Amino acid sequence: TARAVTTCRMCGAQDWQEVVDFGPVPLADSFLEPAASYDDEPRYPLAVVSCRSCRLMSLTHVVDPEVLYRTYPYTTSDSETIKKHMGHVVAVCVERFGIPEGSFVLEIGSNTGSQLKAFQNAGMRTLGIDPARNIAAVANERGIETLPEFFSVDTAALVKKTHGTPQLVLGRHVFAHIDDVSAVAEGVRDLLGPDSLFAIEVPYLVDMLERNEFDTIYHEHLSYIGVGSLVALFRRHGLRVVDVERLAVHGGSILVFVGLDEGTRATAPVVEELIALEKERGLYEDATYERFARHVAEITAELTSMVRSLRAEGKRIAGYGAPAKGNTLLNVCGLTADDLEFCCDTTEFKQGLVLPGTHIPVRSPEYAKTQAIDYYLLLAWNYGEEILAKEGPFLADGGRFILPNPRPSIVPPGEHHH
Ligand SMILES: Cc1cn([C@H]2C[C@H](O)[C@@H](COP(=O)(O)OP(=O)(O)O)O2)c(=O)[nH]c1=O
Ligand SMILES: [Zn+2]
Repeated sequence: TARAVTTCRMCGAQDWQEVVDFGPVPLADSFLEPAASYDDEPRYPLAVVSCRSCRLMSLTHVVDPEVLYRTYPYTTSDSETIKKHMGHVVAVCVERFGIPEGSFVLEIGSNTGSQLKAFQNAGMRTLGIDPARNIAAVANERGIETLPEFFSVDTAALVKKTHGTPQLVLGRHVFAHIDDVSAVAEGVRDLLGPDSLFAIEVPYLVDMLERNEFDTIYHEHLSYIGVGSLVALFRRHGLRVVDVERLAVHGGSILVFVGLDEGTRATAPVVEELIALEKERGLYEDATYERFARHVAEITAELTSMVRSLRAEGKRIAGYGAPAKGNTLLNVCGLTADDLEFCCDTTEFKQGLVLPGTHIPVRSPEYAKTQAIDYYLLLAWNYGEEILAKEGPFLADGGRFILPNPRPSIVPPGEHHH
């Protein structure tokens, strides 16, 4: 079972507004083998609360990290989207702060090591940290040195002793996936030199709220982060937020840069601008999160209505992709195998399995091309541009997509958008 949240991860306060509660829900990355019975399927409470002090949005509970990340499965290769995105992260980091060739770059949650490989091609020394022993060994086999550890003050000391001081410490997602964020911040304080940088990429709370991206809520994502809440945290551990760039990836993200409070790196104007923006858009006002909760109910309702309306007309519907967020969407909407006859997915592990809760079967794309599907529910909507670029034939035949946000809509639209 999962441990309930008491004090706030970032600022330490305990003043929680209730925003939305989806009740007990199965884990989004727990894909099941097909069976007659699913009675013993575990379910955990999924609900979010907003810290009135610093306005971090957090899940009400925390599912054991030994269950989640110690045996993660993860695709070798990746989207052309990701490959280019990884190369952009390198460019931003290296060029914006003039990191010389031969510099040392440490990555937390380094995974198979594709991101580190990009830094090596840019002429850098690297080292990975990832507690998934199965995946750490893969990266290690490929020639990308990776310590099978959790990041902490202790691991930071080990890195410094064996590999020296890093110019750049990188953490993607790992930041919104870790509960003890103080421990990470503390380990970073010890490890950074006077001019070193800590960079983290997470989904941006502003983007989430304005686009009603409620499906991005699942148990792996403990935190939903704005800049204000990070400043609040890093204040308490002798660190200063120095720069931020907004990114389109993952439905709207921010790449945040952090240095030592008394270090070389000057704070850019963008940091305070994004804090001024967060105030202006109502992140510190209860109304905004009641409005968000209302939008969820409206979208949930009309999206189920839309699906069942089409199925009543005899139109066949399926899912495109089987990402974690799809499993939130489908469970919250209460859709079954009677509603979506399958979900196509490129990941080989997932093919032949069944979705958590809904128990909708996952199939390969080559099977999907045999079927005469009328509508595809675009569960992997954050990869919309890549997917629509290659699905010309489907579109030409009269096929359509159902996009779930910012409001439910049908692609293609009835008229050309100028
Ligand atoms: C881009 C793309 C993704 N997918 C699927 C494969 C993965 O299971 C899933 C990717 O989502 P996932 O890796 O779960 O999270 P994120 O959306 O943050 O990457 O989408 C396809 O099936 N076809 C595609 O063309
Ligand atoms: Zn807080």
